[PDB]
Amino acid sequence: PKEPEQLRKLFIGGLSFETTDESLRSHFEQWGTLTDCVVMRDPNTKRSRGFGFVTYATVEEVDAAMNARPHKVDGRVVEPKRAVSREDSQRPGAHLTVKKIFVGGIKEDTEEHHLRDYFEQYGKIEVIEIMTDRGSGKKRGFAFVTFDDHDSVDKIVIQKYHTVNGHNCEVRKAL
Ligand SMILES: Cc1cccc(N2CCN[C@H](C)C2)n1
Repeated sequence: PKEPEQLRKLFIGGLSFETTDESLRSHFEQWGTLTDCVVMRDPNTKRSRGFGFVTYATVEEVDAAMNARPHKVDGRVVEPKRAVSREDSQRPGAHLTVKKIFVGGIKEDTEEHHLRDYFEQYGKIEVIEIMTDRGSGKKRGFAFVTFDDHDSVDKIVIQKYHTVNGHNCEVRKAL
């Protein structure tokens, strides 16, 4: 059972106009088997649009490619991004590239270390903010986690489930 193809794709932005299907593939095959690899071009001029896509055979290969950033492809540092659902987008077909998540449903007994221990395996955490009531100081049952990079957030929001401190949590991109 293969993971859905959408979860195995990387958009590669910022390409050199000299990058080709072949040179993009040669580069990105270092991190996995590529089932597809295309440079987007103008339909009339064939001039590169400056972005392309690669599709790996597995999600672990996507992760390996993302963990090997920064990627300098044909002399230019490119911008890889994995796909997320429309619910974590501001408009169809656009990526909301952010470093912060909202975590809801954690109630009053969840502490900073619960969030750190769980989320640190998705990326490097810079800020954990457990939200408390402005008047009483009581925990409100939600938090924000800020990472050093957007791929952590992208991996997080595409999971169907997050269980933190025994709670089934709602997690979404923030700001
Ligand atoms: C497959 C994938 C992953 C991440 C972003 C992304 N896109 C945003 C930039 N514009 C292209 C056409 C779509 N596509």
